[PDB]
Amino acid sequence: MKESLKDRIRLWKRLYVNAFENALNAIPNVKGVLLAYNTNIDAIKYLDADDLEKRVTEKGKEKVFEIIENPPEKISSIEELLGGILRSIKLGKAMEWFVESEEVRRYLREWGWDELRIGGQAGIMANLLGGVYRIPTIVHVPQNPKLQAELFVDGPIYVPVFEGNKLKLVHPKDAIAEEEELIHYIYEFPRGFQVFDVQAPRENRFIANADDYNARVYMRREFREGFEEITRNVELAIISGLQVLKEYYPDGTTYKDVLDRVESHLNILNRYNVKSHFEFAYTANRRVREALVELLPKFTSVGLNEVELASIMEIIGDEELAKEVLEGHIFSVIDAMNVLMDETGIERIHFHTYGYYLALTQGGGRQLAFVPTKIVASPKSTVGIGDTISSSAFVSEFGGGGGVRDALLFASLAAAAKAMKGNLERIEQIRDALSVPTNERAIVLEEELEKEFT
Repeated sequence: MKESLKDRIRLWKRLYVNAFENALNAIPNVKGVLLAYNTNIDAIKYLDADDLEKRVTEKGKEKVFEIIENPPEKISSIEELLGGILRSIKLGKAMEWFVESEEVRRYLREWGWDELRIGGQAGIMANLLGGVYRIPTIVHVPQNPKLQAELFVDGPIYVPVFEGNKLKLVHPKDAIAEEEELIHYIYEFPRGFQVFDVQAPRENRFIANADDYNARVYMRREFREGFEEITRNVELAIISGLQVLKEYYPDGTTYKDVLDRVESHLNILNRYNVKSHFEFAYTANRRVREALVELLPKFTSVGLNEVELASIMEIIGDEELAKEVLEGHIFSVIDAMNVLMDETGIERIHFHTYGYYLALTQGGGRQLAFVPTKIVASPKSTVGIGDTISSSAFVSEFGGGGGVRDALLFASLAAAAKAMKGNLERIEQIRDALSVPTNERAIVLEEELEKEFT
């Protein structure tokens, strides 16, 4: 190893330790955070071969196998549910099909699950920001039956309820309503899982989505009528869930009907000087994707990864730039971030990928912050990591936590800790991530930025 790398390694150890201290001191000063819009139930089943074979045989094995070769890419029957699962196994391929049949939803609920956890970006960040970081959190829960409300951990997590004409903030378990279970059924299998003659070449999962409400970004009454009072209780907002929007729905409504309501919410946030952060998850519909870019001027900040930034370059950049961004080639990523800032005038863009983060901020002219991250070799869990990174940097920076780079370092530690441990319970546990080595390939990469950027 070059001695200059030994020196940089020692400098990054001290920056990481100080950034963790700064985050612990600044996070308690965050008055509150608003999380919207997507919360659901994730039901995990670890597939059993004998069970799955019996269920295929009950319904007609030949009908099921016809579906494997001729997939409907939607679920209207139990045979289509079973055929989709077996196709996911055969291809070792992540798949999600929507369940458009109430009879199949009854079959899914009866079949059950091994593990239940909160789903949706708003919901999982409620458990992290409120449960682990102890930031007072108000979360949008489109449908809050008992099965949904029990999945929130203990802590300062609140939902709004109307007491006649007055808005109260209560724990979700104290606001159970006569509402739909919004369940995403997740069928997991390992490499080598075999039913009949079908064998998985890698681990993967098939998702049966039984959730009509987050599919169209349903907003409950308390958020449509109490939004201004809710806004008075927070300092920050993180907005997610709009990636699902379609241009047209069968009832004749459009994506713009939803985005008009989001824009009204952003106008209220900005009137109260709430700092807002948009999670620009992959939006398959190109027209909605363009509309979301046109909405970014009303946000303080946006977060995205290499897939998400490449996707946006397909509509405001060029195909060659998207291809380079997808591989995380840093000088193309930087160009793409400046293209997005030029297009929108947004104050802040947080890019995260394997090995490093960037933050581009508009201040005394544009500043670029870079950190090498901490990679966990074999993570105990991979779910919610991107949202943890984006939300953790945003709340510690705008919470007063040592500046832009320090907030990125804290997000790197939170991501490593969640990966090491599977599930976080207390913010003190993130200290254990300091022992994860800093990515030395990314440490050395910063030398290329310094030569380029005097």
